Formats: sequence, C-alpha cells, structure tokens
Amino acid sequence: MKVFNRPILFDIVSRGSPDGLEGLLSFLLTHKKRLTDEEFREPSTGKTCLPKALLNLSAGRNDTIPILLDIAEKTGNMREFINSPFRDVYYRGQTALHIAIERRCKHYVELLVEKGADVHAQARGRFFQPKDEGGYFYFGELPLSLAACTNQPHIVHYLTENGHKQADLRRQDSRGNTVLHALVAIADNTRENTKFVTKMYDLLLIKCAKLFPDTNLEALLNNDGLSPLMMAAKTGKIGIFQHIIRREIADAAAHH
Repeated sequence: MKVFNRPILFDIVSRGSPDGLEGLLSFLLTHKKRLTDEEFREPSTGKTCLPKALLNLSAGRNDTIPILLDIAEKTGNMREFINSPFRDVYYRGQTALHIAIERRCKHYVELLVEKGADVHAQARGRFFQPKDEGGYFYFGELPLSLAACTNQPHIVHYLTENGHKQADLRRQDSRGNTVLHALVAIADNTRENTKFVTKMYDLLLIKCAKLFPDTNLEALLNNDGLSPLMMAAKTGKIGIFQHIIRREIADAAAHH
C-alpha cells in the first residue's frame, strides 16, 4: 500500500495536511516502525515531525498534530514521541512543548500535557568557547519559566494547575534558577517589560502561597547563592528590584 518516508512525512506535516496521513498508522504497524525512529527525524537537529508540525501553523493550527499523537499512541510510542528532544545552535534538549509555548498555542500546550509531555524538560543553552559566552536567549530552561518570561499568564495557570501533570513553581534549572530568577534575568528596565515582569512575579508568588504555603519562593537560592532579589540588585535590574522591595514592605505592613 501507501509508503511513507521522511521527505513525504515532512512535506505532509509542513503543509499541515491531515488527509495526507491516511495510511500512516497502517504503514508503521505493518513495517514495525515508529515516528521516533532515526529515519523519521531530521538528522541535523533530531526533530521528529511533531516540532515540524508546530513550526508550520495556519492561523495557529496544524491538524496533523492530533493525528500524529494518536498514531504515536497506537504504536506504543506516545511518551517517547512527545518528549523527543532536538537541538539547534542555541539550545539542546528542546521539546515540542517548548515550541507550543513559544508559539503561544495554549490549545497545543494542553494537548501535549494531557498526553504526557515532560513539563520539566530543560532547553539547555549551547556554548562554543571554554566558558559560556551566552549566545542564546535565556529564559530559565523550563516550560513554566518560558511561559512566564514570554508573558503568558493563562499558560502559566494551566501548567501549574491542570488535572494531568503540573509544573512545579519551585523547580530550578541548571543554573539553580527558579521562575523568579528567570524573570529577573529577562528584565530590561523598559517600561512595558517592567510592567509585565512584576505582574507575573506577583502572580507566581500568589500561586506559590496557595499551592505551597510552607514555601517562600523568593528565598530559594540559585547556584551563585543569590535570591531573585539579590540577583536583581547585582545585575542592575532596578525596576523589578524596586518592585520586590515595595512588595515586601507592603506584605509586612499587612501582617502588622
């Protein structure tokens, strides 16, 4: 019957044609193949067809996505498919969930999480000199930290409170950075940046008080031994620094 190989599969998925996938499940089962196999991944990056789908949206949709996830499930391959990591010159360990978040697709975020996406997958920056020159946009590696740093509160809410698999507000990346440190890292002292960063910072604190009442999220230290406050002070992030200070003063007054 119908045959699928990498160029065919990638053409279908990049055009976003659900009908083109007719016969794919049967092909994989009959030939004992999986969408994670090396022959169906981009050799230069490790991308499966799932990231390719998410990078090729039409009005925020690519209807091959649900079909691919179903095929992966029916080939005993769903978790491996969803979480298959890829790299480019800037990050390694990137996953479909990171893309779904970055492209602002709350619907695909939900879809992936419900079906087993690793909510703590770390997109680690790549470097080429003996010490990290930081040629990548740093957002705290984690899906939750990406959602926060890109100003997506509804995705932040979903990731932390959905009924399938919750991202941990207290999680730290490879630098020891929590989502709060990540927000300090991306702060730039411009008016609109300070505006959304402080709102997101407060949102996360409110949430952490609800979900983890014995945790002071602001006290957790990164690998430089810095709290978000002190990181902010050291790296000259005045806007967020001043907001955190005023917030602690208001919180103290409220309890006294």
